[PDB]
Amino acid sequence: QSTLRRAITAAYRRPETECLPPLVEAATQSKEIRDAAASTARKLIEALRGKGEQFVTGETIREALKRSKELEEKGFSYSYDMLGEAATTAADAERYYRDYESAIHAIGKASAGRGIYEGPGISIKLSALHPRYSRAQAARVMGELLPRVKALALLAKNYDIGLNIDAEEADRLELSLDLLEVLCLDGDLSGWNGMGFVVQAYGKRCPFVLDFIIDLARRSGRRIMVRLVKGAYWDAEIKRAQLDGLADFPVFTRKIHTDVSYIACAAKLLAATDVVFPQFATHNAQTLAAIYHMAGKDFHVGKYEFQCLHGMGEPLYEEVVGRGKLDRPCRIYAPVGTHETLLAYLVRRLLENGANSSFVHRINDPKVSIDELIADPVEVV
Amino acid sequence: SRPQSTLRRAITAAYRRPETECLPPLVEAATQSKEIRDAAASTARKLIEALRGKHSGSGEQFVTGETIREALKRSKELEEKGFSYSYDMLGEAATTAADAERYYRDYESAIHAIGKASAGRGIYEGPGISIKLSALHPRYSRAQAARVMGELLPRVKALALLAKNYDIGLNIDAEEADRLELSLDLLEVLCLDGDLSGWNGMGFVVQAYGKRCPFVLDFIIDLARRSGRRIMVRLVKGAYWDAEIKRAQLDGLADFPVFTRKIHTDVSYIACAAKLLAATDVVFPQFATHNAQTLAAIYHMAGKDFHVGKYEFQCLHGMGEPLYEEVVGRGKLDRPCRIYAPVGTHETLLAYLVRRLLENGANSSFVHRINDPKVSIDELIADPVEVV
Ligand SMILES: Cc1cc2nc3c(=O)[nH]c(=O)nc-3n(C[C@H](O)[C@H](O)[C@H](O)COP(=O)(O)OP(=O)(O)OC[C@H]3O[C@@H](n4cnc5c(N)ncnc54)[C@H](O)[C@@H]3O)c2cc1C
Ligand SMILES: Cc1cc2nc3c(=O)[nH]c(=O)nc-3n(C[C@H](O)[C@H](O)[C@H](O)COP(=O)(O)OP(=O)(O)OC[C@H]3O[C@@H](n4cnc5c(N)ncnc54)[C@H](O)[C@@H]3O)c2cc1C
Ligand SMILES: O=C(O)Cc1ccco1
Ligand SMILES: O=C(O)Cc1ccco1
Repeated sequence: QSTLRRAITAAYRRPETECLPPLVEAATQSKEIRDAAASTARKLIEALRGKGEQFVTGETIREALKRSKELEEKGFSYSYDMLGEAATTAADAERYYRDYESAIHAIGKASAGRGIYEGPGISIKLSALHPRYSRAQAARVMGELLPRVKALALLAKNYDIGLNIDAEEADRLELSLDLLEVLCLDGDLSGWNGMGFVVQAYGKRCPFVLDFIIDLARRSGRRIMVRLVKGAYWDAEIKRAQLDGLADFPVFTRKIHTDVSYIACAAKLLAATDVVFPQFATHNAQTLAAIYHMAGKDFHVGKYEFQCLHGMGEPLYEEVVGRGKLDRPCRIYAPVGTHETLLAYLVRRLLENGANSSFVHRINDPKVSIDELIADPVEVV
Repeated sequence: SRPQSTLRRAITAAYRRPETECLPPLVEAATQSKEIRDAAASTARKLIEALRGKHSGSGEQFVTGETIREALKRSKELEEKGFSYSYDMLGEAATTAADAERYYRDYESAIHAIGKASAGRGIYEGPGISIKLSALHPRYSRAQAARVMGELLPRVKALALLAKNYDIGLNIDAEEADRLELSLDLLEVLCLDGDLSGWNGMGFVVQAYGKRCPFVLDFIIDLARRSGRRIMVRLVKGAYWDAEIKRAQLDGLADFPVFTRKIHTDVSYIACAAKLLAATDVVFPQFATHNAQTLAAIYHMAGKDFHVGKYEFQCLHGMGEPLYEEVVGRGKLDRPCRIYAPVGTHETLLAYLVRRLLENGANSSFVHRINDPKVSIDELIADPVEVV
């Protein structure tokens, strides 16, 4: 219970028309920045337009770790995800826990003291770790989940690697956020800045979650890693919201509004790089160019990074990483597992890649001009 | 008693009957002689070895055209080889009354176009259409059966009357388990409607992953006898398995309306195929599958006597043509195959494509196992009935 937590609850289903004015103002860039971003985005898109096995990095963490050397030398880093989610039995949640535990040991040993920015890390889904994650009361779920996540966080602290909590459906944002707060106030994890958390910009609550996390970082002394994404579950959220007869949804219903929300939330994160580590996860060259110029000329490893999904982001970020390009780092999200554990992730990649509104679809669409692809969302909204 | 009391009571009783209680009758009905099993194994081995190597050892490929005119032009090649077509104007789960009206006009336009292209070839050799009832009512899964039926029935009857006037097939696709009962009641009213007399093009899908499947087939076969219609029956395994599992979990069910072990669906399919093959005087079985072992089993179960119109196989565009190029035609198995042909753009491909990904990407699917290095040809041709 706090003023910052109340802003989150109040925004849950705020009407879309009332959410946007503060985002538009925050996402408005100076003419100089807009012109520079348009130039960079054009260069990236011209390069791209000259360019489920593809989505999985390896079957095992040993296999995926071996395959990461080539791109790590080019300026990429990795976040490994042992595939698995939505556990329905205690046995499944225990197996996912042991998968994550063994991955941390292997990743942490491979990190070899490179630390949380230059070395690899791990991503986890809370729904893999509790057999009734979405069907039981949030209070009891968090309490049974807490010792498992704390144990994993303690292992990540032992090796000094990143451990990110992925974001899933909207009705579990609050639970996962409460877990993040308990961990960041837990003295057994002091001195480790590897805890990471995803916030989804297609959510109406996003900037208020970001206010809460930035303040939590500042008062806890933890430099929380914050992965800003647009979001992967849009079709399911819409279908659930429609089934519930809800007049106002927890997510935006126009893609341009999510784009404006992302840029507005990026501005908020870039103003807080003292206390959080922003991670800008996107495959959209206009979004990337905007953030690249919003961040200014000062850069050091550990200030911020970009991120991308394995099999989707490499052609864009080959134009970004390295000293002959933009000299900014990118962390590749690397799924690890069998084809069967991959299926649910694959479905969301199909919804992402196949949507006519998606950047990665439009980049191949002969009816979509480069002019349209470099359009600034605020000037279009 | 209430009309068809016993048949209707059997369907309701099976709805959520324990899986272990459903299987013994299906296994016995699915049992075939050793001679037939050896012959089917040899046929299945031949089909798989031909599959690979005509295709080097191995989602626009699922759509036949953006418009029905474009799709009909593209059908000429495979029709010349002896395939037929069932066109589906992509669209489902209408959320508005206006959307339901748009889908109805798409189906209506398509029947005129398909009927002209058919040019009197009839329901077996000529093309037909498939429809989804969820496209035609704006709250199909949410509204009371009274309201849905009373509004849906005139629209489906109007479409059936058009299909009768051109003598083409009109198939009702099967969707989620909770709409089986409504769709079956609609089938009954249409088959008893005298305005549709003399046309045998009405078709209906039954999903063998459902516990009700054999009792639904008993009801349909009896309906064909008392109505005098030869009902076209498409036997499938089922496309919504992942969604059905999730829905039953959220409904708090102790027992699901579908099987949870994949080989149980295989046994159910073969047992239901045996029931259909014994009733070809009053139904037209349509065996929809991409599984070469299932195909071979039904090919040998059906015996040596065949004529076009007895039964057919079916496949999805973009999935089944390589298998059935080893089936259609005098030098192959000399059995016909109807290709299900989606028609539309990306504004309508979505829901169907997700179900294709779940089908193609599942470790348990034949189309995935045929490319899996861990699966021997021995396993691909194994009779599932022998495993249980
Ligand atoms: C490294 C990485 C990690 C990620 N982690 C997560 C995670 O933990 N949880 C999560 O949910 N997502 C996560 N995502 C995001 C998700 O997987 C997609 O990759 C991302 O949303 C695509 O955005 P884009 O900027 O690349 O592309 P764009 O094409 O610019 O944006 C597409 C996005 O717009 C949104 N959208 C589409 N249509 C509409 C509409 N009508 N109304 C409103 N919004 C709409 C959706 O969010 C969609 O994904 C992650 C992405 C990356 C790269
Ligand atoms: C022409 C045609 C029309 C079709 N029409 C419809 C329709 O109207 N409605 C519909 O629902 N389906 C329909 N289908 C079926 C669906 O689209 C799939 O193509 C079909 O189920 C795949 O079965 P298969 O015999 O080709 O493959 P197989 O690999 O032999 O069987 C796979 C099937 O097994 C089932 N299954 C998978 N895992 C399990 C499990 N753990 N427990 C139990 N069962 C399991 C599922 O039904 C899955 O699709 C149609 C198929 C075709 C070819
Ligand atoms: O799982 C998803 O589809 C979204 C996502 C990508 C990386 C982490 O989460
Ligand atoms: O729509 C689905 O996925 C199942 C299906 C295939 C053909 C008719 O229905």
